[PDB]
Amino acid sequence: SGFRKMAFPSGKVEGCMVQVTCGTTTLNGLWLDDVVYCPRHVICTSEDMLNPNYEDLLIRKSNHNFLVQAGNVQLRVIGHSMQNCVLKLKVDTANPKTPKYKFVRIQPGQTFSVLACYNGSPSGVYQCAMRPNFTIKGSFLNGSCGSVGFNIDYDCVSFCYMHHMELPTGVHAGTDLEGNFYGPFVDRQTAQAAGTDTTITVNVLAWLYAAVINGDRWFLNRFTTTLNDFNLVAMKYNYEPLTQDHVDILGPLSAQTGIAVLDMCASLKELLQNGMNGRTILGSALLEDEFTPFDVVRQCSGVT
Amino acid sequence: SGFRKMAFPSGKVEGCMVQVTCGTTTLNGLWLDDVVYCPRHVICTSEDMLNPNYEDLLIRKSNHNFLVQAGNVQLRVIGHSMQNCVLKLKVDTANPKTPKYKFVRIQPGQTFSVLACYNGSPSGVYQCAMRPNFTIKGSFLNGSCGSVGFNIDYDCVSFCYMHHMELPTGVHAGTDLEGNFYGPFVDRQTAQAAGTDTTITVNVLAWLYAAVINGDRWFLNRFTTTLNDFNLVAMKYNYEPLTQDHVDILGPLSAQTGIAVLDMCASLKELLQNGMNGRTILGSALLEDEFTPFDVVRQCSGVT
Ligand SMILES: *[C@]1(O)C(=O)N(Cc2ncon2)c2ccc(Br)cc21
Ligand SMILES: *[C@]1(O)C(=O)N(Cc2ncon2)c2ccc(Br)cc21
Repeated sequence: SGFRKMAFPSGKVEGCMVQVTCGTTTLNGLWLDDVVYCPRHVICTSEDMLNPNYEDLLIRKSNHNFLVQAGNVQLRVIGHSMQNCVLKLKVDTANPKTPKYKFVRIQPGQTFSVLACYNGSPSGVYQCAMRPNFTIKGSFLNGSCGSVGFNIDYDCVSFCYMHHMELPTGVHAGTDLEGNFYGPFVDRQTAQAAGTDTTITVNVLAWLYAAVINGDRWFLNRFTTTLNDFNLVAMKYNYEPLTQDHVDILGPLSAQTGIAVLDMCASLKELLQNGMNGRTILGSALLEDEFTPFDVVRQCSGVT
Repeated sequence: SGFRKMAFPSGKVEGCMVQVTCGTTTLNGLWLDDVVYCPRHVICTSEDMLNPNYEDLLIRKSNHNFLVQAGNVQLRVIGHSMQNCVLKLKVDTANPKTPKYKFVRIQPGQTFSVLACYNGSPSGVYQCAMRPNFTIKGSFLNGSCGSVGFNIDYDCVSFCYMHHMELPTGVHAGTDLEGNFYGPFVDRQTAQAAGTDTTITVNVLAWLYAAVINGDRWFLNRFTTTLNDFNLVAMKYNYEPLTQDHVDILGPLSAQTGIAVLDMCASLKELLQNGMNGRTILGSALLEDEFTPFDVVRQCSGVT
């Protein structure tokens, strides 16, 4: 009973957070085995950020210029390399708390937990989604760069995001753990604008299924629709178009509730056209799109 | 930049979760030092829950009837006692991962993180508030009892809640770590109704301050009000009355934004009277009341 925006338990990731300092810049790092991963802009001053040439700035750096502190103890840096927008600092000690892990590059619409950190110390955990415009709406302050996003499958942590930037609109941008940015963003203090932040239709549908499972059923209408008809409305309301791949992943939710996917589409279509009329679904006055169909299944089934 | 419903990092609490089984009933336990705390109804069958006499049911139980498993290893129970609605199982091994901790009984309106668990294993973390009617709107399924709620001050975990019950309306009820229920609820499968779930006014104001700090300023009106005038409106809209104690705790937010507390009250008064008019504040189409003034300060200042 009940439905919450829930993050993964963060312990496995807390045990990987370190502080990385290069000169006067301090950021967060992720220590997995004998490597510390961190944003490459840890080498920049505020002035360098306006127009950095990272390869050039890296020529002036040796292993001993990167200070890595795990808890209150210093790790010895024995190698360093730049991979896309991340630096990989080889340390002489494997992290004893390294969980089983993978690096995954997620698709727009996918959710993940963020462990917001400052000075290598965790401050909080929250749930995000990779927006269709490849930004995330996080909660980050100065020194948050290097905080990571992740999903957990039983005992394996799949790291999918590292925080690198804040757009002038207050939305956030970053990379996967191979240092490749999501979307067209660059790690530079230059004004970068985001594209249309459309609604993640398959996630809204999943959340409407979660609402039906938890008793909120007022919005269920007497209609059905087709994928093409639904998508004309989705396009008009800046919703992502729904594909048969999205219908497929909603199959278990359709099976549990007995509500055909296209019937839920028609109910969503009416909600877009009529609005909520001052009503709420799962305590929300708007349609929530940061629960994937897997998140709803996980939460509604009690996966640990 | 950005503002999120954020939970505390849960690692310190994950290291305390154990599974407790008594006969055929399995629930979660909290292992701190050499004691495991769990709901006393771990001794009940489904039939016992309809009308339990816990002292009587406890006469038939010895130390060896409580099976406590930490990870995949069995702890030896060397004592047991009932304190209000919790059982305390003395084990022969102190939890090596016991964080610094306290047991605190929170007041209505206070928020905390819940680490939802099943079979002693964490499934997710989310942020809750103790409602003014002493229920919480959690996300709990079968076997979730024994999951705890907590706050963290630097390195000290203040445990404030243990999950014991689900009301027939799907809202939740439980105790502090001394086993005393919040509100009038009893650990019995009998229909129990909740009182009026009013809005936590001081939390809404704190969240309006967070909105102003993050750039959402459309709702700021040209009015002021008094505590008495504001409270007439608060009472009409099922909002908690605002006291000078609440104005006091909003002082730092008032100072950071230059918006007097009573001016924010007048802006809230107009929002109650006019509604949102299809607009959102911090991505919400309703007024959020599960951020305390301390949560807003913590999040907006980056406390770790
Ligand atoms: C990154 O180094 C960092 O910590 N921040 C601060 C921030 N505030 C909000 O989101 N991030 C940051 C901002 C901009 C850049 Br180009 C890098 C960083
Ligand atoms: C408690 O033992 C438990 O795990 N549950 C299940 C539950 N589902 C949703 O919230 N809790 C429970 C329900 C009712 C009682 Br009286 C005790 C428990």
